[PDB]
Amino acid sequence: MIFEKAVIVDLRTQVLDVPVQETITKDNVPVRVNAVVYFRVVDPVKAVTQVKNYIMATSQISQTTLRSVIGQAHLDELLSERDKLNMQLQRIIDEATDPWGIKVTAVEIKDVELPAGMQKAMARQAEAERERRARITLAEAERQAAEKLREAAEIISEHPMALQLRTLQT
Amino acid sequence: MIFEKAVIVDLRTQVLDVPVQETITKDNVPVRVNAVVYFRVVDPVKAVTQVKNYIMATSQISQTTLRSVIGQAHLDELLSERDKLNMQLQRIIDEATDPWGIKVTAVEIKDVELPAGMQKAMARQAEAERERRARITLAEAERQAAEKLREAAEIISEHP
Amino acid sequence: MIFEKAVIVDLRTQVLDVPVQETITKDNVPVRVNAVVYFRVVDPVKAVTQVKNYIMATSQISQTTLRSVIGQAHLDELLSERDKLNMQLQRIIDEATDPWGIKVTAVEIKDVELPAGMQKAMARQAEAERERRARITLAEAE
Repeated sequence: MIFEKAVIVDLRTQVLDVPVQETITKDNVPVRVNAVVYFRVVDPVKAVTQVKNYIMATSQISQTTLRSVIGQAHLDELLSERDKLNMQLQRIIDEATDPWGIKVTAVEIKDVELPAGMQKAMARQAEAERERRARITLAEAERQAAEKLREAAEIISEHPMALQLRTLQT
Repeated sequence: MIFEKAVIVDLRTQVLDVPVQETITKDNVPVRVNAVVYFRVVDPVKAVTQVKNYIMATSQISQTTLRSVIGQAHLDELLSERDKLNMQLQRIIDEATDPWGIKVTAVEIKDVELPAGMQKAMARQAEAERERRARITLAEAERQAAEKLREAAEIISEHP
Repeated sequence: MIFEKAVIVDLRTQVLDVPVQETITKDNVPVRVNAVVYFRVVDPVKAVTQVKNYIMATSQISQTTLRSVIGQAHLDELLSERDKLNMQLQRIIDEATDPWGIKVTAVEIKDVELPAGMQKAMARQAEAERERRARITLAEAE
């Protein structure tokens, strides 16, 4: 005959790969990004009944969302707030998916790829601003310490006794 | 030099795809079914020694066991009680296995292929039944909310 | 547009395969061995910046260290006290790796090749010894 995979209730998590996309961050940087969907057919009748091929349907919304999301996202959110991204991804994608009887469990972004050379520059320049921050922030702490210090030196001079009554309950 | 993988004690679980068996359910439905065997070599001497190739031999008892177990099971069992199957599979296999010094830890049926079209048939029928049922309950629920509201109504009429 | 894989603070463990090393054991047995390196990136900036390619470079010192640890080990350790060698490797390698921002969590020896037929011999003879200590314990009891 002709055989076909049975759509039965899932016991262990099924895993689907979302194909690479090219799209631009909000931010303005072109990127290629792919990711992984973890799901479990919870109601096979809906999965068979409500979409033609739920595997491909899920594959679709997955791309649409991953595209969309990156659209409204700063380069930095892809490189640095995965946890929040994937969570954002699970949320939208699980929801979309329930008409079809699929529970989406997690959706973690797999690899992110950027224009070549870019991350070297981005590495160098962040190394540079990490320092330039250390400078200013410190130079600041000090300018202020200097102020409060000069301020206590005035009070101590004008009020010789001010350090006494405080020393007198030790 | 010519070398060979050595049969060591397994620190982690090895995995082994069981080749598809196609066969008839008790039920009488034609079926393509395959499984993953999880295992660990536990006595490497036994394993190198009692069986020419232990990976091969595990593949075949697994194959044969699965074929038998499927022939015993009713279609619905494969679809809805996979877990029970899965478990006897592990029992029967791990045993068969023991002479060769292997621990089979789990054995999990992977994909069951039905003859095509059969499943759409069942789903659509399934959907139609829930669709019927829901029409009834809706009316029974409406009707009764009506009456509880009707008897809500006397109480406030005859007694303000 | 030609792209590259962004280094990021890994959330879930990465997995490197150490290519095969053919070498002799301390025992003098010739042997093909290999290993998996489990690791997370912890400081991208370290990793992009300190070293031309963090992968090639972890793979290299992973080879070198695998090579050495073997030469220092007795065949039977290789097959029988893998754990010890495993940890050994973890320690050396994680270390090497910090200049680059990488936490190496485990290194595990995967497949081990001996010359064709040698285990088939070690196996026969080691079973002989069990047919020995099993009868020197059934004429001693009764």
